[PDB]
Amino acid sequence: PKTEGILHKGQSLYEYLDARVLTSKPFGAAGDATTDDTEVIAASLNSQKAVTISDGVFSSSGINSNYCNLDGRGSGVLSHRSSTGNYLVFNNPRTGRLSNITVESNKATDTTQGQQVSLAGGSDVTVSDVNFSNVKGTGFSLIAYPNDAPPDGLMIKGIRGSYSGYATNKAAGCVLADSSVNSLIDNVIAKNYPQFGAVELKGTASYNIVSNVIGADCQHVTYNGTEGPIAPSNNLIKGVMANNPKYAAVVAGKGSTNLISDVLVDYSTSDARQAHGVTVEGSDNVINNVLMSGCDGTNSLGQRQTATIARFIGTANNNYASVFPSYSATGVITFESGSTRNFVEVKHPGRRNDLLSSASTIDGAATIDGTSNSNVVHAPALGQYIGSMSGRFEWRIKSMSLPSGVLTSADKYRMLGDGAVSLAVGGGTSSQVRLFTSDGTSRTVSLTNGNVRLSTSSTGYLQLGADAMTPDSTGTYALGSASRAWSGGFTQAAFTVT
Amino acid sequence: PKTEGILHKGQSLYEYLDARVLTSKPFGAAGDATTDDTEVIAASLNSQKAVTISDGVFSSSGINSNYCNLDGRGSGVLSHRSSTGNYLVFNNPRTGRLSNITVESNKATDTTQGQQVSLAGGSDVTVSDVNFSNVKGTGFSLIAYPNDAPPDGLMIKGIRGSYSGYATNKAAGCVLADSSVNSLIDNVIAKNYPQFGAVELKGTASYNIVSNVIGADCQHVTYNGTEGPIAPSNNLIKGVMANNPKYAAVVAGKGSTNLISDVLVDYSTSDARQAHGVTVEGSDNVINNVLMSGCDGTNSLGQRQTATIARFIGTANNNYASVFPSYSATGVITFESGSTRNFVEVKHPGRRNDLLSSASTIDGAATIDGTSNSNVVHAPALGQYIGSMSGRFEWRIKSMSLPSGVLTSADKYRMLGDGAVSLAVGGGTSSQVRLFTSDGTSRTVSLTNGNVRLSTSSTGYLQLGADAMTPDSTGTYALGSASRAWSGGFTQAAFTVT
Amino acid sequence: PKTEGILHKGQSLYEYLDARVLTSKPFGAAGDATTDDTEVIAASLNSQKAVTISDGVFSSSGINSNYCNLDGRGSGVLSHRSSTGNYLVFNNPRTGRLSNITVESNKATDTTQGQQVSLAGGSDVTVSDVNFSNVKGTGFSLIAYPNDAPPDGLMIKGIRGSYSGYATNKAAGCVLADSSVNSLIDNVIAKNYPQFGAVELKGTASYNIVSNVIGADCQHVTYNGTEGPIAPSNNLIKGVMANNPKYAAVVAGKGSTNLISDVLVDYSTSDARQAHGVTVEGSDNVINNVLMSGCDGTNSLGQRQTATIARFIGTANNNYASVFPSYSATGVITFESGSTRNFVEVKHPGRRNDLLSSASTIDGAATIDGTSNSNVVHAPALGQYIGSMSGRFEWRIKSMSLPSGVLTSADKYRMLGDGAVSLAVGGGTSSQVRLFTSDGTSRTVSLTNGNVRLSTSSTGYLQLGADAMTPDSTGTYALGSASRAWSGGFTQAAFTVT
Ligand SMILES: [Br-]
Ligand SMILES: [Br-]
Ligand SMILES: [Br-]
Ligand SMILES: [Br-]
Ligand SMILES: [Br-]
Ligand SMILES: [Br-]
Ligand SMILES: [Br-]
Ligand SMILES: [Br-]
Ligand SMILES: [Br-]
Ligand SMILES: [Br-]
Ligand SMILES: [Br-]
Ligand SMILES: [Br-]
Repeated sequence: PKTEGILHKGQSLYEYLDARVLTSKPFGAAGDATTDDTEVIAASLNSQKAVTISDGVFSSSGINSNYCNLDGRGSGVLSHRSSTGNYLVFNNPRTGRLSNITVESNKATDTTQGQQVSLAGGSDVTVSDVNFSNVKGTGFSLIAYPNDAPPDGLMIKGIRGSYSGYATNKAAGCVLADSSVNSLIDNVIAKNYPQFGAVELKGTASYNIVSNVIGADCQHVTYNGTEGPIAPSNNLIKGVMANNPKYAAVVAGKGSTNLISDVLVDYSTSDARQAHGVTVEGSDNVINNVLMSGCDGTNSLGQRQTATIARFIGTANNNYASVFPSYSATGVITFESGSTRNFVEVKHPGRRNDLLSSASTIDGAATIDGTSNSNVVHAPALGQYIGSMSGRFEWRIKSMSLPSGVLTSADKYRMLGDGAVSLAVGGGTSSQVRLFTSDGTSRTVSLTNGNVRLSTSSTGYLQLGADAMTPDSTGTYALGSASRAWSGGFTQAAFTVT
Repeated sequence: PKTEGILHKGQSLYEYLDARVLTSKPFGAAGDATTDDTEVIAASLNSQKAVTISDGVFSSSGINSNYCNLDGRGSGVLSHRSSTGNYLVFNNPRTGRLSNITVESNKATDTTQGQQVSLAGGSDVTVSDVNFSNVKGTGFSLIAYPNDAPPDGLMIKGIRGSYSGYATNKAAGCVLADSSVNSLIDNVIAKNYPQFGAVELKGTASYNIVSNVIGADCQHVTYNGTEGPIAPSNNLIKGVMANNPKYAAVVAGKGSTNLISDVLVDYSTSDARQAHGVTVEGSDNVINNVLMSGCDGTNSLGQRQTATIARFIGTANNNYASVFPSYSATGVITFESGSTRNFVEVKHPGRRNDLLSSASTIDGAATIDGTSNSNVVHAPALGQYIGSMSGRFEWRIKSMSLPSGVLTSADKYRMLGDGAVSLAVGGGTSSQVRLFTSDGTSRTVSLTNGNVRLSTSSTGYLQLGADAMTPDSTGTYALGSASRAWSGGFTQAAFTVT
Repeated sequence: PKTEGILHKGQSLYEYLDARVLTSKPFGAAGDATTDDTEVIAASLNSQKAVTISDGVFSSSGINSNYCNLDGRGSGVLSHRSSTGNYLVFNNPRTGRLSNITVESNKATDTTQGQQVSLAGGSDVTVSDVNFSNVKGTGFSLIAYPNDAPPDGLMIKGIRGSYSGYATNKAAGCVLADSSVNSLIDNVIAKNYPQFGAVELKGTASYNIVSNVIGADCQHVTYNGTEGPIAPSNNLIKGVMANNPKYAAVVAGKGSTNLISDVLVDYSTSDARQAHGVTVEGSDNVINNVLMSGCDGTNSLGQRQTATIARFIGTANNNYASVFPSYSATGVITFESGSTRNFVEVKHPGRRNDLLSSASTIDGAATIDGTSNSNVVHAPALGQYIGSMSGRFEWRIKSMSLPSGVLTSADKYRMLGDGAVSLAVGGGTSSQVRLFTSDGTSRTVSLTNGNVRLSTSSTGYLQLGADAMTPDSTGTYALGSASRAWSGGFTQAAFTVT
């Protein structure tokens, strides 16, 4: 007997088995890692049904589909049967789901080009809990790009990728969202990827959120790149863990108004020669809470390793960074010569007591020039404020008006209030204001042994005692000169000639 | 032959199939977008088994159940057959799962009332990877509310919503958690929703986390509201992407002790007439890292557009905001007349060089009054500190005690230490302290041409030279007056009469 | 007729059913909560196929497996049949998925030891949407540990746990990652757990991300512990919701360079006697945005309750914390006496106007000593800066050199620039510099009634009028003394002897 000739609940048993019951794999697929399953799999993927490909290793060549709804139940492995070229390509899927499956490459060489999964255009596709294995050569594990509309509303979550054949600057990465909008990329763990790291945003990518990204032994962990006039802008990148990258945790790129937040990077076992926290080339980006450690001046191979927690590249401008250089290597900030209006808050200085004691702590210090183009560095724990983009520091107790034409650009420090305003200095055993100039000349108004003293020279003073004003030494200091004489004066008893 | 008359593994094949085997849709369901599938689907959802509704479009009217365990395998669509009213209503589910499915509405008009999915009470329900389509009128895509115990332990994640028929203030949103506790809302992408935006927390909602929310062209992206005396409090809202909202990225509401963190908002393509970053009406809230851009004084239609990155509404008090007004429009902060004790840190000033040069930068500046009720604004990159809630600025190098009965409210600036304490001013070519008053009177203690000068008038001075104290001009300045004469003095040689 | 004698598409119907057709539970499993299903379930889990255990309660004793691929479809409950010992133990799974299922304990006593689910070694295992029920005694709901290699690449997400039999310090928790690397723990809701709370990282745990954790009525919510010489380090912990813990929201532990961010804690209904925000014992950790409320000096039972938003334990050093003590209890920061170089920014002071008015606000205040080991506390809204690790506060308008051998350690306040540098004080009715010392002696340089006055005693002064310098009173003050006389002087008219 055959199923076509049997009834179940009054209907064809064949049809029930073929169309209604859920199966572990498509009928006719072997899943034995050797039989060519391409045709059966391609047919299933091009249907409008949910496809299950599980409980086996399915050898299959390149496949194009207009539909993406595939689940591996955590046991399906799609193993690329070809040693070159792209594997799975989804063309402009309108909604879709690719989930709970492993995609394995079998590239011929370490320079073989090919993407593992491509969303060639797409809207509202969710790729979730996918493991990319045996990743090699040039290309990406998961890439979304315009075809020709921007990818929109993607959710890429729970992605693992494992790369091999690392080389500096090699053109590969784990996840690439090229020019996507309104998309989420969350919970990614990428190992040993080169130039484009764990997550790359590219081109006109905007209004995406990238979150919870771990990159281990990658060149960069997150990377913002472009081949066009506009770079990734208006993206949120939050929660980046950089386990021993080779160059930087985060490359913020040439774009603008990105918010990057909570970046932890360790270099303790890395072969990096030029270790970076975050770099930025564009404008008006926020880089909040970069915690970097494990840079002691030497890398894992005994080579010199420089440290830079934040680098402002080229004309980078109007950016903000808050940083924690929790390491002993000298380098902390690099302001390239053309960079302007960047503000860095060193929220904890590590073991440093002064960010200016070494000229190498802040490379590019000449760009801190007190003009409207100034870069600025603060280290509040050290009470250290270096530069102001207003050309001054000013405090006021309350909103108030100032008298016209009194304060000038010379008034670089302003302590303002209404009513009585007193600046109190002291609390100890002696208290003073020291006025001084670049030539080393110094003069004080001091409270010394309980009297005011006013400096008359490098060593001399007038002392305002309770009963008399006196010079520091006798018979040497005059009141007036022949060229600058008093009009006169008033004394109850004539001055005593000593 | 029939399956009742065939054996499989020790029982009839009929019973094996009927009792054990999983299917793509319930028996009797058409999934053809036209047949009324309400009866079969209602029966399934009212069972205690895990229900699968996939590979079709299932036309169905309103359904109620006390059980919620439904999976659509990414291919099932529940298509509301009625033109009005609520669709799916789950009454007090004790645990539940709604996953991998699309819920489509089919409302008669753009003002038709109806919720798509209601959790009318519930505990430990997970709603994940659900797409809400053709959303219109008033109501919500997904709403949880007390029935009448608080919803508790919900996990709502991976939600898409697409609204049409936007109108200002229309009473609709994507996800609403009314009075829930201990719940997670994560990874939401909502398009074109009106008043209640992508995620609303409402009423006594507390102890929830809302994370990774993208709202595109919504009126507001996240919204905290209430129809009672108590508003959402003690919630964490983190990672908000506001792609061109029409009024505000985040409405923090009238509640208290919410922590809102990492908010990116762009207005570059918005028709908003009044663009806002975050608004807050309540107390003791924290609003961290609001990055706002795309406001140059006009909207997408060429109409005037105001900007306000943080707005403190009504009696809003004791709030904190850290903000990045990366835009050229003049408005930045609004303190409404009853607002008190709000502290704003402008972490990067955009292109501004002075927060006080435009009277528009801080609207409500009179509320910065230096009292215990003062609002306060700092812009550290500009070295600019506006207001203090203590009525003073005070520094100390270490913990110390001060002598009783010395400092008073006049001492609005205090630079304190033990032992020797010196305030050094200068490092250039001239250095001074300028004392001045509101009437324009200015007097200096300066280091000028290498000597101390003490101002005796607007233009006059005493010069403390190394060998003599001299007046600025000869024969015009006296030592003593008829009514205030010295007691006497001591001079080695009698004064010379010139 | 048996299915072995029937054909479906040219293959045995028996084999097609048994191998390819999915079922709700393993053949032979009762799922009736009473029948011992151990044998059948153990066999299934030890196969290399994806296992489905759903639509029932499956009574089962302890099981060991080398494979982990199990899905409960939201309706399966694994109910531990034994009253002691471990339940499910997965031994070094290489990849794995445990999902959509409930695991229930049935321990004999409130001190019975046992783990619910153990990953005894493991790589690339994902545990998702699991509910742990009836959790009791000592041990954990989900534990991962080395066997013998660190767990690597775990994804633990969407976890609920409910503990019963809470007691202070009892050795139990929800999720424990012991010595894992490169792992993600996201979206956890844990109720009533004791010592180890919702999520513990332990031992050499490094390069993990923990996010979106809700703990209700737990002793601690997140906990970093160790039984060895090295403690959890280089981890990111972000988004912690502490709904009324009994001791602390976050225990940061003895390790280093962890970044903890966005912690919301409420004590309003807690019986805690000692309420804490975050504690830390190690070094170079960052604790960002701790918002704490609900501490008024008493607990929920009316007993005394202390408050500490940040506690620096033992030799804790070089840590940073930004905090919001939004409560009325007096305690805010505790620096234990051996703690050094910790910097706290109180970003909003709540209702406090002065962090020093109560000695209880900063416990351990002697550790703010102005040395290179100093702790430091800032409260910017109050304009209050307490301590500096450099021993000074210094501002400069731009990068510049200083001539050496001019400024010394006494110059504890430095206001620097090039060219003309003026410190302007005033804007009101009178303006002054008050120099003062610890004995209460005070002297001023003031602008008073439009003239400079220089104090000569507690009450006396010299007044620099436009036409004459005069003493405050007549016939009492001398110019010079017998031992300190002028050289001479120059006057156009002889001084008038009155
Ligand atoms: Br680039
Ligand atoms: Br270096
Ligand atoms: Br180091
Ligand atoms: Br140093
Ligand atoms: Br004032
Ligand atoms: Br049989
Ligand atoms: Br409201
Ligand atoms: Br603009
Ligand atoms: Br001192
Ligand atoms: Br000057
Ligand atoms: Br410990
Ligand atoms: Br200058």
